[PDB]
Amino acid sequence: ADVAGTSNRDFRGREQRLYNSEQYNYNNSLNGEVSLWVYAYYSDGSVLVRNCNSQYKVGISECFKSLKEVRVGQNNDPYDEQEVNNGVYYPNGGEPTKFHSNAKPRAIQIIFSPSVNVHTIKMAKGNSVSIPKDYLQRSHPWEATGVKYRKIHVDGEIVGYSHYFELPHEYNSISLSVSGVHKNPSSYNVAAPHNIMDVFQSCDLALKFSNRYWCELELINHYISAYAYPYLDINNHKYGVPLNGRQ
Amino acid sequence: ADVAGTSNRDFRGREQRLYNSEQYNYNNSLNGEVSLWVYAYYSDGSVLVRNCNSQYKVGISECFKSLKEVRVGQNNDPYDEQEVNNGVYYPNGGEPTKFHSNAKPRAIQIIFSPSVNVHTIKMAKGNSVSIPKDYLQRSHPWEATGVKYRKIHVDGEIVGYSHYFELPHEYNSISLSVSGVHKNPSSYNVAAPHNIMDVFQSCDLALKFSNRYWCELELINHYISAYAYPYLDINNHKYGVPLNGRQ
Amino acid sequence: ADVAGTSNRDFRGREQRLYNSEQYNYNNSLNGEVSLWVYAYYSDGSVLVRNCNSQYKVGISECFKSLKEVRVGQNNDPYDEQEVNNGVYYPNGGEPTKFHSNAKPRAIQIIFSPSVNVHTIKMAKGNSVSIPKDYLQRSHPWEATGVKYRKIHVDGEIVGYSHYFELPHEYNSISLSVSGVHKNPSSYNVAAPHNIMDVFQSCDLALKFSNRYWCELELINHYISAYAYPYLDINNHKYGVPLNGRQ
Ligand SMILES: Nc1nc2c(ncn2[C@@H]2O[C@H](COP(=O)(O)OP(=O)(O)OP(=O)(O)O)[C@@H](O)[C@H]2O)c(=O)[nH]1
Ligand SMILES: Nc1nc2c(ncn2[C@@H]2O[C@H](COP(=O)(O)OP(=O)(O)OP(=O)(O)O)[C@@H](O)[C@H]2O)c(=O)[nH]1
Ligand SMILES: Nc1nc2c(ncn2[C@@H]2O[C@H](COP(=O)(O)OP(=O)(O)OP(=O)(O)O)[C@@H](O)[C@H]2O)c(=O)[nH]1
Ligand SMILES: Nc1ncnc2c1ncn2[C@@H]1O[C@H](COP(=O)(O)OP(=O)(O)OP(=O)(O)O)[C@@H](O)[C@H]1O
Ligand SMILES: Nc1ncnc2c1ncn2[C@@H]1O[C@H](COP(=O)(O)OP(=O)(O)OP(=O)(O)O)[C@@H](O)[C@H]1O
Ligand SMILES: Nc1ncnc2c1ncn2[C@@H]1O[C@H](COP(=O)(O)OP(=O)(O)OP(=O)(O)O)[C@@H](O)[C@H]1O
Ligand SMILES: [Cl-]
Ligand SMILES: [Cl-]
Ligand SMILES: [Cl-]
Ligand SMILES: [Mg+2]
Ligand SMILES: [Mg+2]
Ligand SMILES: [Mg+2]
Repeated sequence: ADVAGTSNRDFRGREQRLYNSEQYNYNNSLNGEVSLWVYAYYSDGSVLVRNCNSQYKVGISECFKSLKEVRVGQNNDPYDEQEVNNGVYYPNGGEPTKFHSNAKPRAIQIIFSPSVNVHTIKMAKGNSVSIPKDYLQRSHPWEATGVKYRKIHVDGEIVGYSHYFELPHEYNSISLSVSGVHKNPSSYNVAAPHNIMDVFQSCDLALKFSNRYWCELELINHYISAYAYPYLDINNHKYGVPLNGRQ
Repeated sequence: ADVAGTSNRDFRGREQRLYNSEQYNYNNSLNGEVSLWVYAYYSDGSVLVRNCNSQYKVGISECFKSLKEVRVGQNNDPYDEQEVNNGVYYPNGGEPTKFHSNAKPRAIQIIFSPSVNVHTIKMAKGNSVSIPKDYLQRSHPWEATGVKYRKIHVDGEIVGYSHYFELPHEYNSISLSVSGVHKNPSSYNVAAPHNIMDVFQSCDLALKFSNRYWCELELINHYISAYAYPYLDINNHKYGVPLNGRQ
Repeated sequence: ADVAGTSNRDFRGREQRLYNSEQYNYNNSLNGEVSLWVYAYYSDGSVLVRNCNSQYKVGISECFKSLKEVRVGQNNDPYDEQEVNNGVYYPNGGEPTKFHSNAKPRAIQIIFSPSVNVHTIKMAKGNSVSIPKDYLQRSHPWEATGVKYRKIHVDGEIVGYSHYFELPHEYNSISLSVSGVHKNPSSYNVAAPHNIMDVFQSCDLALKFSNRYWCELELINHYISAYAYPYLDINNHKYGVPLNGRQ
């Protein structure tokens, strides 16, 4: 046989490139996943991830309470933190023993898989009682924020999209929902009657994951890298596996 | 300039009326929210609110367990109350230390924002094992109860709609789901293919809120009134902010 | 009057047969329920049931954590079991005091009501971090497994459909979502614009139930049999109430 890496008959090499190209492009097909991660960063260095993976479209909806840090199997002062909630839903509305709950997220990162169409991304960053803009009567139920999403580039390939905002001020008390639609460069509407009920089933079939990792390093090692997820750390370092046309 | 409140050139006055009219009418546009509140009233005077705010349509789905009172950070006798559940799912099916759990709701109030079309309201008030009418084989999955919803009037304006039923008997052990569709006087179907996928995204983007307030007074002060929500208290007093054509 | 059970004028008998036939056939109408049960079997003999009942379509979505056994009001070693989760999300990723968590399900049974169309059944049996097939880039978000569903026959009538798989190996660490569509032998698309928004409302109105029964016998007695649900026990015994054309 020919010698490896010297001719057009390195079929092992051509198969390896095809395998990676097929995965990248299958992800972008109508049969592929679109994936959303919401990372909540806490002052103790830990990071809650909410992940959802689904066909056609994907979303995550959180309230002020559900984004707060919960240390499973450790002391979370649940009564005091319920009083924090009362005091955050309405000024001077509770009696916690603290000015600022360290369970409040300090930052949110939203990451989409590269199979999303950024023009469809919608976000409702609301107040602590789950109103998009102060009062329901004046509230558009979402903002289209795709123009703020940064590309996560690795080796010249877009491995994901990131929107990141900090919550450093005492009044950064939020509720959060995010939604994005899978790429569809075709004119075949996936939610038109020929396929509409499969989009309803995709709502049933969406797989959700949640975990609080002890720090960004551990998140990077045992979640992002282990499962070929895109990521952007606090030092602006990009993570991901470039696939298209690549060995 | 002209003197305030004497002529047609009080632009400050005309702007104030426009601002309120715009909020009222924006809420009723296809871009606006439709909002649902389910209030569960407990014998100790406290009130659980489940709220959801979303575009196009909105809903809440609860089971018998999820409506029971949970005092966050206090003793809830979780083992005994699990035995209550077993004894409520099937007669003589458990061994709690009590005949009637005081965590069982005594009443439900359903309130919709004025942007709902009452003809679309649907409710599945089921039994304790989440069957609409005793057995699945005979169950229509909802009842259309819009004709029972009372208008919450303030200053002549409908600020919301209310359906209220008490659960005073020992056999009032329910599961509950409610759904309502936003007003659409146009013939443009918001869930037809031109816009269907935005309705799927509205399912992702719906913002949810839940809290147990210690009494109706506190609910009225720090939730209803603070955020311009409609309400109807036990004394048939109406709460809300009239907006259309108003300063 | 005629004597009972001797002539065509036993209207009591004809009414009884009609009543049962009407229930069976109403369940199969577009107005009827389609119901899904996911049973998680634990090594201590207890069984978690997740049930959802809804019109048009129905689904359940679980992750690795949410399928684990939780003994309400008893000791569940929450910190140790969080370390199990970390160690199951990534090999050698945690420090629990145990090799195998007895909270891990040993088997899953999926049961649909007889009103499902098995050709629409979809399942995403994913890994412990909620990926269908190891990596998102290669993942079809579901498998169509209807050909594996066994009919639950009683007295010659299909009272339900069952898919059962064991999780006996240490690497059987799963996430699970299931979806099925109600029968529609007509060509009237229930999710076409004439009725699409009612399918969105059915997403709001779906009633959910969850309980952990102490053993299969108790499940059979106080859940399956009490509410005329189909079931298949470990000894291949079928449970259900045949209805069509029957007294
Ligand atoms: N493209 C390129 N890569 C370089 C160069 N010098 C060092 N490298 C490294 O080599 C890597 C790319 O090697 P290859 O993937 O085999 O080259 P390629 O440009 O992708 O060409 P093909 O894959 O054969 O189509 C890059 O990631 C660089 O880190 C250079 O001059 N050009
Ligand atoms: N309409 C009306 N309001 C009265 C009358 N007497 C006292 N009021 C009070 O005045 C309030 C209404 O005042 P306005 O809003 O300025 O009057 P309006 O009828 O709404 O007329 P415009 O707002 O200027 O279109 C009501 O809420 C009443 O409580 C009365 O005779 N007619
Ligand atoms: N069909 C049938 N059932 C039998 C026979 N022998 C005993 N059985 C029992 O009788 C039951 C059926 O009785 P029926 O329901 O009154 O008879 P059927 O065949 O359903 O006829 P109809 O209901 O009158 O239309 C079955 O469940 C059997 O357990 C037999 O020879 N034929
Ligand atoms: N030294 C080099 N000279 C020429 N081309 C390179 C070199 N290094 C990488 N490339 C090519 O440039 C393209 C982008 O690679 P590059 O490493 O710049 O992406 P990147 O990971 O986004 O870089 P960075 O993260 O440093 O901004 C790839 O196709 C790669 O093959
Ligand atoms: N004394 C009054 N004389 C004439 N019109 C009034 C008077 N008070 C209010 N109105 C007008 O009547 C309309 C309805 O006001 P009203 O206060 O009756 O509503 P409401 O809050 O539902 O009343 P209630 O709660 O007492 O039944 C409004 O347009 C208001 O301007
Ligand atoms: N001994 C019998 N002779 C003739 N027909 C019977 C007899 N027993 C039942 N049948 C009829 O056969 C049909 C199927 O009944 P059968 O009891 O076999 O269903 P099944 O419950 O699935 O049986 P099994 O669970 O034992 O496999 C029914 O219509 C019933 O009336
Ligand atoms: Cl495709
Ligand atoms: Cl509009
Ligand atoms: Cl029908
Ligand atoms: Mg290359
Ligand atoms: Mg006025
Ligand atoms: Mg018979």
